[PDB]
Order: sequence, then C-alpha cells, then structure tokens
Amino acid sequence: MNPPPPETSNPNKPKRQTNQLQYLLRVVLKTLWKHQFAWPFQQPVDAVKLNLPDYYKIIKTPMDMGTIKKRLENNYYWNAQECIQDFNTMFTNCYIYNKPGDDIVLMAEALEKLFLQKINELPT
Ligand SMILES: OCc1nnc2scc(-c3ccccc3)n12
Repeated sequence: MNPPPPETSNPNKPKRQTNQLQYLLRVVLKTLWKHQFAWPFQQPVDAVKLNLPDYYKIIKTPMDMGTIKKRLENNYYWNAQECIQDFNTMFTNCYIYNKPGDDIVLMAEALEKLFLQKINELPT
C-alpha cells in the first residue's frame, strides 16, 4: 500500500514567484532530471510496483523530483530555501532507506554533488 503522494498545490499556503525559484526550475531541476542517475527520483516511490513494503514504514517525509517539478510549476513555494529543503529531504530519504555503498545511494551521492554545484550560486 502506498500513501497519497505529497501535495503539489495547497490553497491556504501563500505562493511566491522569485528569480531564484525560476532558476531552481529552469536550471537546477531540469538539468538534474537529464542525468543518467535521475530516473529513481523522477516520481514518488511506488512501494507496490517496486516491492518495497517497508519503504513508507521508514520514510515519513517522502519527496521526489516529480513532486518538486510540479511544486515549482504550480508556484507552490514561498522561497528558494523551501525548494532546496525538498531536494535535501529527497537525498536524505535515500540515505535513510538504504545503506552505504548501495547502487541507489551512489546515484543519490552523485546527484547531490551536482545539485550543490548548481545551487552554490543563485541569481539575485
Ligand atoms: O533501491 C531502493 C530505493 N531507495 N530509494 C529509491 S527511489 C527508487 C528506488 C528503487 C527501488 C527498487 C528498484 C529500483 C529503484 N529506491
């Protein structure tokens, strides 16, 4: 059984459009999406399809790049830090559910380095 996926809209949450959030979509997310290791992270973890019945027993704050992409497109975030926190939650969940040296962890490690390279400098 899968939980409902994270929300991508919420009417009582205030929205903002900023240069940094536009760059997080155009540059950060859309470039990481194309990496050879992006595919496990492009959609919420489907525990039924992937046969991970313990995934949501361990991961209580799921996050993925599909959700982040919709949140950016739907102007869900207030600021860049809120979006950056969702990328960090996605990487940390991968480390928590797995073990050092696992293939999925090697993938998340490489994507996290690319992510940090791209958010080291943001637009004004
Ligand atoms: O490898 C476990 C795992 N941890 N985080 C993620 S996102 C996708 C997967 C996954 C699972 C099974 C086959 C292929 C990929 N995983």
